[PDB]
Amino acid sequence: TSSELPELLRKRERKTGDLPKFIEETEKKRIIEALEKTGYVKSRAAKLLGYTLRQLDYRIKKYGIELKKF
Repeated sequence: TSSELPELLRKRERKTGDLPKFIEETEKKRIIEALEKTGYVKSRAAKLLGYTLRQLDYRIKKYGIELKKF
């Protein structure tokens, strides 16, 4: 390669493409967000997000999210 340019402009980003990390990140962030906004409440966080106690709970255990509630 005789040429030695950075090719910054020639470089084409690849926005298209779905990954699991994004899902687990957007999902966990949503659950934790709703909970914190609800005051660390699964019931509220669930009804707020749009999931049932079963779904929410499954996400909390899978994402190992924390919450202050007795």
